[PDB]
This record gives sequence, C-alpha cells and structure tokens, in this order.
Amino acid sequence: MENSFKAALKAGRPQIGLWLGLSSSYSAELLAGAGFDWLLIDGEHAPNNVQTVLTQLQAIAPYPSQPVVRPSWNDPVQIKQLLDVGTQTLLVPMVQNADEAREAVRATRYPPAGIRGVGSALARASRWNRIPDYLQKANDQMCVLVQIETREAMKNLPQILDVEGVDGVFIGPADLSADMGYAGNPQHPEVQAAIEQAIVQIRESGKAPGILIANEQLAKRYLELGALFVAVGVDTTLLARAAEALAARFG
Amino acid sequence: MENSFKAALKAGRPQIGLWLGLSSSYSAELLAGAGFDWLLIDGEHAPNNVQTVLTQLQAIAPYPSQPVVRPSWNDPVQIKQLLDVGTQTLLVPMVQNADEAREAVRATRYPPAGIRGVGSALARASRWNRIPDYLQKANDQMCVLVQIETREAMKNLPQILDVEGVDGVFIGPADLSADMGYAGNPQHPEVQAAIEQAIVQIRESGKAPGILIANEQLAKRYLELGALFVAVGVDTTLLARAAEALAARFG
Amino acid sequence: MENSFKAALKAGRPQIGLWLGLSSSYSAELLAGAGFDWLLIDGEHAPNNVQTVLTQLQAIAPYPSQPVVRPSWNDPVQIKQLLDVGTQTLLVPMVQNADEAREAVRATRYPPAGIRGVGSALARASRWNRIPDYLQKANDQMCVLVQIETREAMKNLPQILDVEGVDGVFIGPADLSADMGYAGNPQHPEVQAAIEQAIVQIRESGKAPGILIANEQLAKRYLELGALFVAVGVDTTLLARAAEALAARFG
Amino acid sequence: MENSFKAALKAGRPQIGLWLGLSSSYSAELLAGAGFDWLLIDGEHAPNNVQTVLTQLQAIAPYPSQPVVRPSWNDPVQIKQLLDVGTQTLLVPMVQNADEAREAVRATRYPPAGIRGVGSALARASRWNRIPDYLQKANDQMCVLVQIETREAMKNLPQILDVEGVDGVFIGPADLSADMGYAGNPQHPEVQAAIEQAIVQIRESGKAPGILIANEQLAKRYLELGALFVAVGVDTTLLARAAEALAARFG
Amino acid sequence: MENSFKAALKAGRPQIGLWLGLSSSYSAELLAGAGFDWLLIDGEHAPNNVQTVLTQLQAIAPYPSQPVVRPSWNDPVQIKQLLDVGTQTLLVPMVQNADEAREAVRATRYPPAGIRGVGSALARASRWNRIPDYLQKANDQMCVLVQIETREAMKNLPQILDVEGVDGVFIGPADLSADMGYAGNPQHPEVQAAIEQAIVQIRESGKAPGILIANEQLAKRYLELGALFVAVGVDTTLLARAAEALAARFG
Amino acid sequence: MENSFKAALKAGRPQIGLWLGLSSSYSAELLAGAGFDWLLIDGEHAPNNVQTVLTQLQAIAPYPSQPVVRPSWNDPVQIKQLLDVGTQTLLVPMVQNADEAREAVRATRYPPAGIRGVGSALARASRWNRIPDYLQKANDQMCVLVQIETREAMKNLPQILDVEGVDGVFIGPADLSADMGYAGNPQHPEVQAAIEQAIVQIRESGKAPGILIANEQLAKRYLELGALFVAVGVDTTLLARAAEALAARFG
Ligand SMILES: O=C(O)CC[C@@H](O)CC(=O)C(=O)O
Ligand SMILES: O=C(O)CC[C@@H](O)CC(=O)C(=O)O
Ligand SMILES: O=C(O)CC[C@@H](O)CC(=O)C(=O)O
Ligand SMILES: O=C(O)CC[C@@H](O)CC(=O)C(=O)O
Ligand SMILES: O=C(O)CC[C@@H](O)CC(=O)C(=O)O
Ligand SMILES: O=C(O)CC[C@@H](O)CC(=O)C(=O)O
Ligand SMILES: [Mg+2]
Ligand SMILES: [Mg+2]
Ligand SMILES: [Mg+2]
Ligand SMILES: [Mg+2]
Ligand SMILES: [Mg+2]
Ligand SMILES: [Mg+2]
Repeated sequence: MENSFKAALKAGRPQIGLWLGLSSSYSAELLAGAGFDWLLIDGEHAPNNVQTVLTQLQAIAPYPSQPVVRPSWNDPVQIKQLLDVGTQTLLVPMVQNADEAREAVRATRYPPAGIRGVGSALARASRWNRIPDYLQKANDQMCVLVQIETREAMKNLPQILDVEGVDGVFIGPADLSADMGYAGNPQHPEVQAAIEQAIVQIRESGKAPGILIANEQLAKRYLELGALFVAVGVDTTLLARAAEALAARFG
Repeated sequence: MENSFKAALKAGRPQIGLWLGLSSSYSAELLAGAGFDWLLIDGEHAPNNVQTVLTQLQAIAPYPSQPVVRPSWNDPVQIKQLLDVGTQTLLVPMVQNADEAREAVRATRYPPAGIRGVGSALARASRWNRIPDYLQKANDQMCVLVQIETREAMKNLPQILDVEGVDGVFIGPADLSADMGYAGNPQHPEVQAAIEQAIVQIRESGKAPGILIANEQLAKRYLELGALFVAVGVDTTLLARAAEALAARFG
Repeated sequence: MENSFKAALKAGRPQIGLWLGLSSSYSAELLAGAGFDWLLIDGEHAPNNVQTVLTQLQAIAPYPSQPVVRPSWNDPVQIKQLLDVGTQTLLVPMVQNADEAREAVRATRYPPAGIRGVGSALARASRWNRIPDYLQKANDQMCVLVQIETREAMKNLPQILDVEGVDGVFIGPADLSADMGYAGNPQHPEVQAAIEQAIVQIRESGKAPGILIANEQLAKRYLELGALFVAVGVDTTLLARAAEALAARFG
Repeated sequence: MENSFKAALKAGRPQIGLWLGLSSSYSAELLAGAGFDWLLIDGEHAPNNVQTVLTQLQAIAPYPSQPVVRPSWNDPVQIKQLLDVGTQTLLVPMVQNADEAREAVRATRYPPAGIRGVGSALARASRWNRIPDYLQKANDQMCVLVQIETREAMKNLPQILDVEGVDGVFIGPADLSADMGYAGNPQHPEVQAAIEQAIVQIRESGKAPGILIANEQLAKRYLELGALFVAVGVDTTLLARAAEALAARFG
Repeated sequence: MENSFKAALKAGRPQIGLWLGLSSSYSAELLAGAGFDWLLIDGEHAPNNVQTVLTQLQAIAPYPSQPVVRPSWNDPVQIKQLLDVGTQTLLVPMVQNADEAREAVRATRYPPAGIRGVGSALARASRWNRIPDYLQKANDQMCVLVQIETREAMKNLPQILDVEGVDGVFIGPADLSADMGYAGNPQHPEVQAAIEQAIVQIRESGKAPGILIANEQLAKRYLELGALFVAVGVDTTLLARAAEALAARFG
Repeated sequence: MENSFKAALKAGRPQIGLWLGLSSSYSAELLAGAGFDWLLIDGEHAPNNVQTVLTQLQAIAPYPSQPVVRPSWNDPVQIKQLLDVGTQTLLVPMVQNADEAREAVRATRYPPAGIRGVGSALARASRWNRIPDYLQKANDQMCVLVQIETREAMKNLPQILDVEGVDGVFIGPADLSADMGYAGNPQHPEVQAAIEQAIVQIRESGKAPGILIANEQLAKRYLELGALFVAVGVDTTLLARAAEALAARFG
C-alpha cells in the first residue's frame, strides 16, 4: 500500500496529470490507460460522491496512473469516508491558513497523530483487514495536498508551508484570479506573477507545488519553475473541444 | 441561460407549481409535460442528492416547466455543487434571519458579489464552457428563494426582505404550524393569520411570496393576497391518494 | 412461499389490480400500501429488467398486495431469471396457441414437469436455500397467466384453456382491437363482444379471466361477467392525469 | 413528434454524426451540444440497455442533434422496447436479406402495417398518451436504417433496397472487411470498391446511404459520392486519442 | 410503527446483532433472514448514503430483524433525512458530552421536543401520510443510541446517562483503544477494564449498553455484565474470512 | 491480454474457484483478494447483466484471480456483448450436442474462424484500440467452457469433446441430477457414477473437466480424478451459512 505518487513528489519527480470530471468508472478506466502519472477525481466541481469515487478507484487500480481525490471541502467526515474506500492522496480545496491545513492533515491520520476514525474491518483501505498492521502503516502513506485560492491564502503561504504533513500546495488559477478581481481569467500579469512567485516559494520549502493549466506553454513554464504535480488537461474539455472541432470541419 | 422563472416573478406573473418527491428522472419528465409553471426538486425531504437532481434537470430541460431545487439546508458547499450541475433557482430551507439570507445569496454568486467557487470547465451550468462569458452572466440569472419556518423567522421578516438578492420568501405551513405549537396542522386561525400577514408584507416589499398548499381553496386565497410562486400539490400525494381512491371504489 | 394470488383465483375471489409502469422500487412501495389485491410489474412496455423487477419485489414484499410480473415475451431464459429472483406469478404476452401456452408453463417448472434450470443456492426464490424442500414445493406455487391478443389467439382459446398449468387467461383490449382493425379503440361493438365472449368462455372452463381496463364502468361489467383478475388503472396514467387536471384548475 | 432526421434524409440533406459508446447520459449531453446533426447510441457494441438508452434520449432531447439507436440485433422484442421509450430512428445490424429488412420494418409499425405491440399509456413514446392520435401518427415517423456487413448482404442489396420502409442502408467497413478476408483493414482496394459501389447503388435507388468512418478524408469522399448519413468519429476514440496525445507531449 | 427494538431494550431483552457494511440491498435481504435481532446499516464506515439506506430498509422490512442506522456523524440534517426514509433507531458516532447527546435526541423529535423538520407527505416514514396521526406518534418510537469513543466521552458518561431520550450507549472498542494509545487493538487490560466498567455503569442507570465485538467469548462476557445490544460479527468479515479459509484448504 | 486461466488448464494445473452470485462489484473485489484461482460471475442464475459483469471485471482486474463469465444461455448476441466488455473465458450453459458447442466457439471468434462482430474502437476488450493487433490476437486467448447438464448431453459427450475450441467441459450436478430424476440430490450413486465417468472421459480426451461442488470431500475426489477447474463454494452460501451459524451460537 505504498503511496508511489507521494514518493515521486518527495523525490522531485514531476507528475503529469489529467482532471476527471466525467464522473464515470467507464471513462475513468479508458483514461487510466492514456499514460498520465496521476488522475484527479473531482468531488468538488463534478457530480461525484463517495460511492462514485470508490468505483473510479476500482477502475483505475490495475493501471500505472495514480489516483488523487478532491473532496467538496475540508471536511473531516467526508475525508474519513474517502480514506476508508481507499483514497491515499487528497487535494483539499479552499485552505486559507495554517490551522485549516493542519486540520486537513489530522483528518487523514489515526490517533494520536490525527482524528481519523477507525473502521478497518469494513474498509477497502485495509482490503478488509488483509493488509497486515494496516493501522500502523496507514498514516505514513497519506499524501495531503492543499489548495490556495485567495489573496488571504497567499498571505498565509509561509505558515501553511510550515505545517508538517502538508506534502504539496496546489494553486487554482480560476478561483485565485476571481478573488483577485479578474473573473476567472488567469492570463492577467498580476495573476501570473502571484502564481509563479508561489510556485518558487513552495518548492523552496521542499514541498511540492501543483497547478491545473490547460495552456501547454504555461504548463512547461510552471514545470520549469519547479512545479511537481501539474494537471495539463480536463477530460470534459478534451472531449467537448475535440467533438466540436470535428463537427465544424464538416460544416 | 436567462432565468425565466425569475423574470416572471419580477414581472408579477404568478407561477403555479408542483412538488417533486418521487426522486426519479422518469416521473419527473412525465410531470414536466403536465402544464405547471415550475417544479420543485426536493433535496431536503425526499431521497435526492446532487446526482439525482442533475438527472431530473436533464429530464425536465426540453419542457416549458421551470426547475427549482431545494437543498437539504443553507449549505454553501451543497449550493455550489447544485449550481454547477445547472441549478439556477434555489429554495433554501430554515432561513432564520438576514445574515442567513445574505449567506444564501452570496453562496450563489461569483466573487466579488459572493463566494461561489469557480469550476465552469467541468460544469453543466456553463455547458462545459460553451456559454460565452458565462462567468460574467451567471450571477444575474440566479434566483434565491428563502423559507421562513419559525416565529423567529417571522420576527425577522422585515430585515430579510431588506436583503438584496432575496427574490422571494416562501412560507412553509407544516414547519411553521409545528413551531407555533400546532403539530404540523396549519388550519388553525393563528397559523393562517401569520401566513396571510406575511404574504401581504412580502409582496409589499416588491419581493415574491411563495407557499406550498394542497388545499385548492386556500391556494386561491393566497394568490388573491399576492402570492407569486404557489405549489398546489405534491407528486407522491397525487399518486397515493388517486390510487387509494381507485382501489376503494372496487372494494 | 404459498402463492396467495393463485389460491384466490382458484377459489373464485376477484382480485383488483394496478399496473406498474413507473419502473421504480420507490413508487412501487408507495402503491403497495394503496389497498390493491395485486400489482403488475411490467417488463414488456415499461423500462424494467430482471434487476429492477427484483427491487420492486423487495419493496412490495411486506405489503398485502401480491406481485405479478410480465416478461417482455414468452422467453424461457427470461422466465428462468425472473423466477429465481422470486417471481411466482407471471403474465405472459402474445400467447397464440396451445403449444406456446404449454411452453410458458414448462418454463416455470423443474424437471420432469418442465425445463426450469436449477440454481437455488443463488436465488432469492428459495431465500438462498433457506426454504426447506424448495425444489419439491416450487412447481405447485407457480401461477401462469397467458395473454390472448389476436384473432388467431381467440380462435385457439379452447385449446389454450385445455393446457394444464394455465391458471388464467388475460385479454389485452389494446392489442386485440389493433389486430381486429380498430387500433386503440376497444370501444367498438365487435371488440367488446369478442372480449365479453372470451371472458365467459374462460370462466366456464374453470379458469380465471383477466383484463386491464381504465374505464371503471367497463371494469365492473367484466367483473359482473366473471373476470377474476382485473387491473383497473395504470400508475403512469393516474399520476399524469391527476397532475394535468390540477394544473388546469389554476390555468 | 415529427422525425426531422428522417425528413432530412428524404430531402437529400447530408447528416453528419458522432458515435456514442461512452454509455453515459452525462457525456451524451455534453456531446449533444457539439453541433452534430445526429448521434448514434450504440446498444450493440457498447454496454447499453433499454434503460441507459432512455436516459441518453432524455439528455439529448433539448438539443438540435437527433438521436439514432442501434439495438444489439434485429430483434422485434428489443425493438418494441426501444420504440416505447421514445426511439424513432433505428440502425439495425446484420441485415442479410430482404426478408430480414422487412422484419425490421414491421417491428416498428402498428398493425396492420406491422407487429408493434401496443402500450401507449405506459410509454415515453406517446408522452404517456399526451400526444393526440399517437397510434395513428407513429408509423410514419419511424425511420429504419439497415446495416449490410457481409458479401451475402452486398449480393442481396438490390432486393433490400426494394423493401418499403427501408429508409437507409448503412455500410459497416469493419465487419465488411472482416467478412471479405481483410479483418480490420477496410483500406484494401477491394473493400473500398465494394463500399463505393454500394453507396452509389443505394443513392441511385432513391434511398439514404450511411457509413461510419474515422478517417476524415474518406468521409469526405463518401459524402462526395452521395452518402447521406455519415458518422465521422466515435466518442471513446476522440477522448482516448486526445488524452494520449496530451500525455505524450509532456513525456 | 411501534419500535420493537426500542421496546426490547427497555424490557431488558438482549438483542444480538450483525453489522452491515456490504452496502447492498441484495445481501442485506439475504442476511435479514439469518436470525439476528438487529442489523446495523453503517453510513459512517461503509459506502452508504440516504438512498442506499432506504433500499436496505426496504429489503429488510418483511423480516423479523430490526434495522438500526449509523449516520456518518451527529448531523441534524443527515439525521432528518434518514428519519424521513423510515429510520427509527439511530447509532450516533463520536458523542463526547451531554450537550452532543442532547442534540442527537432533539434532532429526532418534532417541535417542541426537538428540531425535526416536518415533511410527512413526502416521507416513507409516515408511509406518505397513511399512518394516522403520524406527527403525534413519531417522537415516542424514536430510539437514540450514542457512541462513546474517547477518554473524554468516558469522563462525561455520567452526564450523558442523565440525558432524557438517550436509550442506549454504545462502546466502540476500535476507536476507544486508539484514543487510549493502543492503536485499535482492544485486547489490552486497560481497554477491557474501561469497557466493562462502562457497561456496568450504563446498565445501572437503566439504559442499554451496546458494543460490537467479533470475539464470541468477549461477547458473552459483555452480555453477562448486562450489555443489551451486542453486535457479534460483521458481514464483510464473515464473507472474507470464510472465503479465505475455504481457498486455503485447497491450496 | 494473455488468458492465464486458459494456459493453466492447457498445462494441467488445477484451478480452484469461487462462484459469484452477489452481483456486486464491491463484494467481487473483496472476494478477488481471497486467494482463489478463478471466480465465476454468474449471468444465468444471479441478477447480472452485461453492465454489472463489466463492473465486476473492473473490480477483479488488479487481483491474481481470473474471471470467468456465465451468460444466461448459449446466445451469440449476448456472448458478443460480454466479449466486448472484456470477457475472455466463458462458461456456456445447456450445451446439448456438438452443433451447440461449435456455435458457442464460433460466437467467440472473428471471421473467418467465427461470427464475432467487430467493434474494437468501442470495446474495453481492446482497451479501446490500445492493444496492438487486437483483431489478430483475440481469437487465441478466448477460452470456451461448455456445460453438460442432461442425459442427452452426457450421451453426446464424445462428439462434444471432438469440437475444436472447446477447452473444457463443466458438469453441473444440480441440473444433471434433476434430469436423471433425483431433483436436487446429486448424492445418489447413479448420479455420482455419471459425474465420475464424465470427468475421466473428459480428461482422457485431453480437455479440462470442470464442476461446482460445495461438499469439500467430493471436491477433493473430483480433483483426484482429474478435474481441472473446480468451484468449491458460492459467495451467497458462504455468507448466509456463516451468518446463520453465528446467530445460532447466541440463540
Ligand atoms: O477549469 C475549471 O474551472 C475546473 C477545475 C477547477 O475547479 C480547478 C481549480 O481548483 C482552479 O484552478 O480554480
Ligand atoms: O407537505 C409536506 O410535509 C412536504 C413538503 C414540505 O416539507 C414543504 C415545506 O417546506 C413546509 O410547508 O413546511
Ligand atoms: O393501455 C395500454 O395500452 C397499456 C398497457 C397494455 O400493454 C395492456 C395490454 O396488454 C393490452 O390491452 O393490449
Ligand atoms: O470502428 C469500429 O470498429 C467500431 C464501430 C463499429 O461497430 C461500426 C460498424 O458497424 C462497422 O464498421 O462494421
Ligand atoms: O471493526 C471495525 O473496524 C468496523 C466497525 C467499527 O467502526 C465499529 C465501532 O464503532 C468501533 O468499535 O470503533
Ligand atoms: O448449486 C446450485 O444449484 C447453484 C449453482 C448452479 O447453477 C450450478 C450448476 O451449474 C449445476 O450444478 O447444475
Ligand atoms: Mg478552485
Ligand atoms: Mg419546511
Ligand atoms: Mg398487450
Ligand atoms: Mg458492424
Ligand atoms: Mg467507532
Ligand atoms: Mg446448471
């Protein structure tokens, strides 16, 4: 049950990802064989729940691509449920300060290091108690990634980076640009500057910078600055744009 | 993506509605062709979730009847998820004061006017970014209806009506009568008086009064007093009572 | 595991029924408490399969109303699957002659009386081998009802009535009227006479006549004539018509 | 309930299509807004059934793109069920001769023109008896497309083209090439000639030629030759190839 | 709608239970016929939600085994939703003090005794208003069981036992042992002592002690000390261990 | 895409199996980790379809246990659909003679060796055209197992064994005993002799004998005799019996 995504980040190996919002175990398997290092199962902005996350994890399992799950918010109860169905890497939205980052971390760890509720007999996480000493091994294989999405979060970045258990910090350009006054449009120089400065700062602390960016030139720019988990497209977008282009070429 | 239900309320056109608690995209389509101005998809008192709301919205889409969705509570996270699958008109339960009404409104609006999280690439709401300038157009087509269900809420009605973005105020007779000490039985004169006084007061402020009432005489009475969104039946009730009556006529 | 619907037909007690086309375990429970003697789960003209039949049987189980299932056709494989999830009373469409009636009967019976495949360990039918001597008790509690829907079938009715195991014969006025050249108008005198004559002939043979008819006056006529399983309405119709009428009363 | 796809074929307007194998009502809606004239819901080679077809029809309904459904085979029972959930245009696989083409046609038509079973009260097809005179209007809006996939079928093409009710003939290059001894390589000259000759012959008979081809140059050739319903891509392929290419650009 | 599990506890009749984490209405029915007094539908540590709880309640209904439901946390909104689909006995996790116990109780009761929201027309709980005077009868048939899972909870046990409406107190050995510093391993003498002392103390107050324990010797020991609701196994464990043992016996 | 179960039979390595009738992707994963060589997903006697087979295959995929699928009957259409979602090993019920065995084999093979329809772009089988030369590699990795369940089939066994492509012959004791006049009691000497003799004859022909038997002593006897794929239990039975026994130990 070693977390290979977590190990790759710690070793400074950049991980190229794809965002999954189609909310389907079928398309999830199809995309799990496409060659990405990681796949983001979005429980915040796509119609997913614990049950559909579970089936997407099952679909993805035999492939090399590693699953990352985003809960709808920094909720210890939801986090608990996602962990028990087998989630090991979390992308937690709207983390505003060090306290909230710490809460996210503690929600993924069994006491005394955290408040994770025990239910291994019932959980896919322990393979229903087949994994020996699961309760002792689980904490170390949890990978917690926190999203900074506001000016407030940006101010607090230094303290957030000081939180043990925070393995990565993800910058969401859409929410960030909106909070900065550019209505979801990240292209503006002020937004780009904040993003790139944060990436440098995150990597400087030894933690992993992450971002979602569909512009491939910007993706490489972010990678060059030291970003370690970079999602470079979204399944819904890839499908819609390719279908639209195709239709247009035939009038 | 113009909100026609919202426009109708603002123009003082009464909207006749049906409550949907069958939690099925199939019966939802069947009822969408029955001639109602609006349909209430109940996520509070029927076994619905974001996923089943989505399929009921899809079923209803091609019909003239306009969908309204009730979340299980005034939860910004749940509200966010419902909006992204395409919800534009919300009926928010247990709004007790102006602060809570304001929170409901802000949960439906992108910054700076609100705290709505951005995820349009993934969302049916923007038709996966097919709607041009979606982020700039969305706020104005959101219609927020708040429920007053207690004596406390009734005291605070004047302040609630002062909240910008509150387009309508819905009175729930069941909860209200229970809170007033008449165990869900709204017939009592004290309950009726509170209801009718509120309706007059709501309309006086230029906002839309709403109510659910299965008694058709009371429905017309409420309409006469200026109610603008009136649900006049419930799918489960219509089905159960008609089936029971039918069976009884054959012994 | 006694088939009470079968026993009632055999004792000449008329059974009043409702047709279920909403294909939902939820509305199925709601209607199971409405007071009908039987409920028809329609696998021919509603979007059902073995799986949704199963969930509707589970929903109905604790209520007095007895379930009857209609497969999409006289198919031994499908019949086998429906029996194993617990179906004891079948309504088989488009039975044209004695050979086809005999095939329907034999599909429901274990060898040597029939060709029903054995899989009791797996099946809800035996409550997973919890019912003692299930393999010996099963055959006698199967109730086979065959549909006559064409002039050819009407002609072969005497022979169909002579098939052992055919417990009842159901007349579908819609299909019959269509075959007679009056598509969708069973009202025509020639159709009503054929129906009346069939009902009398069936009852005189010592077997149960059945029919679906939404017109309550005709239903009572057929009951007067000796029909023993009479469905007097359809769930989709009850709901649609009640809803449309309600909407109309408010313009 | 007018069949606009059928009308377009009859008027000689070419229809550009996309194949749907993702078996999801969600991705179906996403693609329904992409600008295609028609969408093929594949019940033969994708994991669909009557139920998932229904939800995909509901998702597609409000969009301009017209749905076409392929049953798993030329099965009158399955065809009956697909029609009742609202299917008006069918693509029937493995039609080998005129008799089988005639059977396909008659499965879609009410007596006396066909053997379609009557169940309008229950069916989305008539919007639950809300469409007036449905039983009289239905036959004329059915559009039957038959697949020729073997040398035997090619030989019988003249006779198949003479069957009234066969509105179009579709050539499946994959199956045809396999039958001709070039499994999975329609590129071979002998195959292309057979395809071209069939298209010309179909169009000259006054009926619509159809084909699926992912190669955009060949698609344009077949259109040049007079093909009237041409699917130019497959959803699973578009998604898989776009995703794989994206991943490859980042190594 | 009498709560027989609740009555049995009040009468001091021990109830033997099985834990359900397979999250399936099918296996739930299979196990409902296995002879247990109660069944725990786990919404905290198994992938269940309100919808799947509903279908498991439907599956279990006709059997003697009584359903108990565990929500994911002490959430009044979730509790409301579970009650309306028909839940009457709740096992509430992580109850730390008398205030939290009181909140749990009040969430299950209609005003004035609680804050339960009224929606009986829509609810399976009232059988869609078929149960006469449901609103007046419901409160008394609610059975609230609270879990004590930490040292803090243990300190507060005396006050928790003083809370009216708390019918039972459940000790979770896994969480408790973890909080005490024995990583989910309850065997340690310190854990066992706390557990047995609590059981004696709970029963002394006239309330029901409960526990889950797969060790059958420990189960009888707890019963001897006065425990009244004792779950003696878990469906996932029973299945996994039996399958593993079987496979091993054949190499 | 190599069929390891097929290779093992061919090499004479006995394969120990478990029957899956719980029809759940969740319990399927749980059991896939229990150490069996193969798992039988039953589409004949459990409520499965192509869709649930697909999800069970996805759940099982990362585990060593190899999936085998039983269609509801020897149906080329259904077989086609099962193969396209990725089924490589089939257990075909009620194969009565050599012609039917040959039909089963040809349904699994692309022309000219068979009649398998081509749809690789759409199918999980080729991982959506990601497996190179799939159309050329597929035939050889198909493994066809036929069930003999009647005296007629026993009589035709020598001819069935002569059909190329029949890799194994499975004896179902329940159905066979029923056909021989001992319904549900394979224990009878005449039945055991028929079974033993069939196993020997199958193995002597150079093909794999198979059987399901819950009695562990008989299983070992059949293995001794040369049976190569032996299912030694059923998931529903294991669960039901373990649960019932546990409940009984507490009275
Ligand atoms: O492109 C989108 O709108 C969908 C994904 C975002 O919500 C990802 C995110 O967290 C962010 O960058 O704000
Ligand atoms: O009639 C019912 O009980 C169902 C709907 C209510 O919850 C609607 C509501 O909000 C209220 O009037 O309290
Ligand atoms: O009223 C309808 O058309 C719907 C149900 C029929 O399929 C009933 C039937 O079997 C028949 O009357 O032919
Ligand atoms: O491209 C593929 O192989 C997938 C779709 C086919 O089934 C289309 C078809 O009907 C044919 O070309 O034989
Ligand atoms: O055995 C398990 O881990 C599954 C069930 C527990 O979460 C039950 C519980 O509440 C407890 O004893 O901590
Ligand atoms: O034990 C049972 O009856 C359930 C499984 C059978 O269908 C297995 C089978 O194929 C046979 O033995 O006839
Ligand atoms: Mg964001
Ligand atoms: Mg209310
Ligand atoms: Mg009929
Ligand atoms: Mg083809
Ligand atoms: Mg616990
Ligand atoms: Mg068998």
